[PDB]
Amino acid sequence: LPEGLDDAYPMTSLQQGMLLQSEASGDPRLLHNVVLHEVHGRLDGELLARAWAILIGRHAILRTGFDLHGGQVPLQWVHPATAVAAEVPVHDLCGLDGETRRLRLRAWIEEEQATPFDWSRPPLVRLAALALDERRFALGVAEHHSVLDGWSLQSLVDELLAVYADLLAGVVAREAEAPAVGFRDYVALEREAEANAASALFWLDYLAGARYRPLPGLAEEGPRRMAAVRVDVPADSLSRLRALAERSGLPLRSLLLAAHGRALCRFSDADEVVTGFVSHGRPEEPGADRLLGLFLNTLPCRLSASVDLLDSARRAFDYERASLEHRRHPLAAIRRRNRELRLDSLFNFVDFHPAGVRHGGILDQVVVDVDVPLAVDFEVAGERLEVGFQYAAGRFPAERAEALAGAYREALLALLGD
Ligand code: NA
Ligand code: NA
Ligand code: NA
Ligand code: NA
Ligand code: NA
Ligand code: NA
Repeated sequence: LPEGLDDAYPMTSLQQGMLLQSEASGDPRLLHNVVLHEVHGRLDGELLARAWAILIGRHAILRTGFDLHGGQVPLQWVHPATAVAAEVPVHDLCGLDGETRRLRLRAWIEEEQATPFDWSRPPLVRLAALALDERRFALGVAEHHSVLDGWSLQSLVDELLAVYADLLAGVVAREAEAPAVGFRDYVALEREAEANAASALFWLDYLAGARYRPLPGLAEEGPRRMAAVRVDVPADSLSRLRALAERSGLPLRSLLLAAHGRALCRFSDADEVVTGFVSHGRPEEPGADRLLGLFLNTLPCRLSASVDLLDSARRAFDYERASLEHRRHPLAAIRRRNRELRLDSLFNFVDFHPAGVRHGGILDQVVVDVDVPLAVDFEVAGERLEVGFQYAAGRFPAERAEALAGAYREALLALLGD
């Protein structure tokens, strides 16, 4: 361990598994997120790199290198800000026609997706700025999933643009109140949970008797190719479902998780499916919502078929309540004691809720190469419920994916009752 570090502490089980999965693959594209954001505003490359330096100084994960094999346990090395370079390459797309610009944006994505990371050289997030016209640039943001979850990514982008807008307006960059906890505290919470016997036993008992029938239509083997599908969500679903939620005393997440289960049981013609429920284990401490890092753990979730979809919602709520205190027991540890466990699908509920510089939307992005066959996102975006999924097109025929999307639409309709 070199001198000078701010800190060092173990990698999490998800950090380790993802990096081991990347190392086993040889492909830089695996678990490699890449997104282009539209930014309204003058592009000043030096001010943008200054803004990034400010963020780098505020967040340990952006000064962190991973050391998988060097010591006896995989370690996170937190380097001092003085040792971490803040680079934002500027590219010039000004003056191009529309289709050329779109193609050049796509090319930046694909090139970055094919560019590997040096796990010992922070930051493990890369930025670029692509000038589009005098009032508009694209901000490229790219990281391995081992570094940031989606909530952290959103917080990162929002804080970069706030700091940048401060510098562009000539004021001092403002900072939020220091959180109580840091990422190191989450690490400790997970290691305790991994060692917690009642939590290990809870997950063993919960899966006793479960069966793992493959997703029907999903080939055992195939190449790695990713595709995405939007579900045709009924007209006013969010408003109608929030009202069902308040009246019935069931949260919205529970209603949607029951819908997920109904879709999957119908599509698979199965009495029960075992899906992965993506939960976050951020410490329950002030400011934990402002931390940057990877806080996700995927939990086994058993969803049984029922004609009474509201009773399925109640059971999904009871599942979340019973599993809550056990939610930081890592999936890999559950798998170590249950080798039969296999999750072909994931459920992800996403709920991340001015003049001058403003974020204008997403111009382009990758469908991230992952190994999980089917990942379903339920997203509260604005006043809209957005549902979609990504799947292994190399293993899952597109005709089945469109059938599955119909099942999700049918499930949402069954919730509303039209
Ligand atoms: Na997320
Ligand atoms: Na994002
Ligand atoms: Na559909
Ligand atoms: Na179906
Ligand atoms: Na893509
Ligand atoms: Na809606």
